[PDB]
Amino acid sequence: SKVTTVVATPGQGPDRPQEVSYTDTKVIGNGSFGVVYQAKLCDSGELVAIKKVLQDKRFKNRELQIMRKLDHCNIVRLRYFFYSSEVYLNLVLDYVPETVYRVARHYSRAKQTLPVIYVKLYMYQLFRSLAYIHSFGICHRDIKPQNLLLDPDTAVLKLCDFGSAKQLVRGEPNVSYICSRYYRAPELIFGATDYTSSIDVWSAGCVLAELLLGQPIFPGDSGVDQLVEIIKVLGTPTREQIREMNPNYTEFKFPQIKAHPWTKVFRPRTPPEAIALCSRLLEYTPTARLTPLEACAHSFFDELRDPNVKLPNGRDTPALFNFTTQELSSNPPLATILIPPHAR
Amino acid sequence: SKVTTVVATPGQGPDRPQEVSYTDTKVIGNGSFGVVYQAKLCDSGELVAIKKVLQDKRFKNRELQIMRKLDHCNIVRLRYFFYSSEVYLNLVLDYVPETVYRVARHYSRAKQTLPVIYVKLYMYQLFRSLAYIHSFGICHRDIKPQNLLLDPDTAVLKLCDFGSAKQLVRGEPNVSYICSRYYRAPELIFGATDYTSSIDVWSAGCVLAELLLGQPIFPGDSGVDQLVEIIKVLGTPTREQIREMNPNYTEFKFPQIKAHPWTKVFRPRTPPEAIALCSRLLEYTPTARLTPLEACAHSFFDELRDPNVKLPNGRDTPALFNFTTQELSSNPPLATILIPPHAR
Ligand SMILES: Cn1cc(C2=C(c3cccc(NC[C@H](O)CO)c3)C(=O)NC2=O)c2cc(F)ccc21
Ligand SMILES: Cn1cc(C2=C(c3cccc(NC[C@H](O)CO)c3)C(=O)NC2=O)c2cc(F)ccc21
Repeated sequence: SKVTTVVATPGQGPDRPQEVSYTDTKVIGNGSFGVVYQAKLCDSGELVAIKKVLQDKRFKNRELQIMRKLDHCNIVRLRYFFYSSEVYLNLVLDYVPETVYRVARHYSRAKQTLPVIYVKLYMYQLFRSLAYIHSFGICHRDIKPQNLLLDPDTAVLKLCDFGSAKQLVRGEPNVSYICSRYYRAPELIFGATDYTSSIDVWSAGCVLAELLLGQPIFPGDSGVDQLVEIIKVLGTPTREQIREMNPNYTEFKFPQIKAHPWTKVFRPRTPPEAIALCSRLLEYTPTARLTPLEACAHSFFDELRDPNVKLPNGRDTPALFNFTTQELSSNPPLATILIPPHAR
Repeated sequence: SKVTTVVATPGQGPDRPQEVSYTDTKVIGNGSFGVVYQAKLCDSGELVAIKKVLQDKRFKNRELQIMRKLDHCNIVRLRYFFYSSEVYLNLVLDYVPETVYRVARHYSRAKQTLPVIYVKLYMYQLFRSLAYIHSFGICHRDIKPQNLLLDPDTAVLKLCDFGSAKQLVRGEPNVSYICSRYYRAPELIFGATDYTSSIDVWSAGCVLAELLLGQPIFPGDSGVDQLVEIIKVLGTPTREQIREMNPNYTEFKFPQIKAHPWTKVFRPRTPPEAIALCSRLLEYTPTARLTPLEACAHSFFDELRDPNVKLPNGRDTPALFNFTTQELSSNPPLATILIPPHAR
């Protein structure tokens, strides 16, 4: 096995490069996110992911700029970055072996559903990572099961792939063509260019619904099919809601469809608190969607705040309450529900 | 087995309903297109598809309206329609057992590529179906391998699913959110609302490319990823090309990427005329795209006009030259290439 040694800049510290040696280098992925390698750090034995992309001549790397800012337990951390041979930017990242996508698929093909305790744990930790990035005004713009990494032993979840992520500035236009099939907020389907970070929340509501249902709640390979499914559940959007999504669309015909009672969407066993949470995430009107911090404080996650909760393997839960002031900034009073007595 | 008798209106003739008896009714599909049944006509023994959808109170059914107009050998024909019980519209359709989607998939996972004779036959016949519908000004808006039905013995291809099809009128706005992942013209990805029938042609170019490559040419679950793949091949769009796709998008950053020579996109054995055809289908500028009729007259399909061509199973080719005046209207002089000497 090759040992590769690079001079690399720590992700968030002061700009002081270090000689970093790594080995066991194999490709684990190859997509629009570029080539991703897994490797092992010679010093610590810790496994890392290395994401390598070609670095444009003219611009700054947006993903790097965003990742240098972030340090949170539910987001894959940028450990180091370095340049290599045309120039390549390499990001040395936390390695997390599983994904919500693969796990939901194991359960689905075994004709079982993910135990609700995992739904609570994973979704809670997704919402934390969202409260955190949204507090910088960063929108991920591609929340989907594949971007939710999991450790099966600790039940830690980390959000990954910040290749779409962008600081959203009010009044500054954003491309509508972000977000992946199944997970796109209706305003994106309509072509909104003035959407907010609440698209990440819609996407998370779709993930939650998917974990509860055992399949995507709004399937469709085209926006038209996706909208049909959304309307089957939410009912037809009002004139107001449509104009908000896209002002140029008020003229189009829209079948008058009645709302499907949210309880009937899901299986009979489904906790009513899970259903209530979905309904407050999957709202046509962006401002009517819960914030990630309010999602965390939702009663669906009450069980996680019980001092006696344990993982199915017997272990303690992962870190759920180490909220910072930055994390809490959107609504500091929520810290009362959020940080329970035993964790203070 | 149930024998069901309905009073149904013939698809395109005079409005004179007939008693139609069918049997062997089974569900073959269920999606946004509705429930689709296969069944057998008691009189003739012919297998049919029956597409059943809920009919809105307020409007006419647009699909019905379009299907009643069409009669073409490469389009699934509306034989009859009837109402049943709220009220359900039932379309009685040609039944065709296979799809380009399923066939490309058999070859793909056997690590073989579809023989080029089939690529010619299928693509030619797709383009005929498009020349035909476009001559009514009808745009299908969801050309994808799944909507290309095939008879494996006769190598006849029929376009199906007119659920998103629409007569496109200049100056009248159209929803952008049609077309399926992999097959969307960049103008749709950009949210164009003033696109033309030429999106169907982009989509067909993606199908051709897919059949030659063994996999989609522009994969991606988000428009972002799709555009990355499109740009990797076509080079970055010029300012003018962008402005045409969406006027509001001119200010956005766009990495300068060189065009990848079209010859290097495909495997080495790939016929040069197939590549030439692709590059004329997959153009940023909509009016730069070949018309379906011009696509049919392309040299890639020269082999189909050879008096000696046969199907691999020994049979004659299916009907390829019975062009009508309606079909030829976009460009009547093309009939000189299109209808070869032996076929006149
Ligand atoms: C399991 N796994 C973790 C990956 C990790 C990423 C990573 C980096 C960039 C993109 C993606 N995308 C999601 C990936 O495809 C998993 O579904 C993941 C990271 O930052 N840390 C990891 O452990 C990863 C990447 C892949 F390309 C393929 C599988 C991966
Ligand atoms: C093989 N096949 C032909 C189908 C036929 C359709 C039909 C009608 C409506 C939608 C679609 N969609 C494509 C289908 O899903 C096959 O990929 C196909 C038609 O008009 N004639 C047919 O023989 C069909 C429908 C299904 F739902 C599933 C499989 C089908």
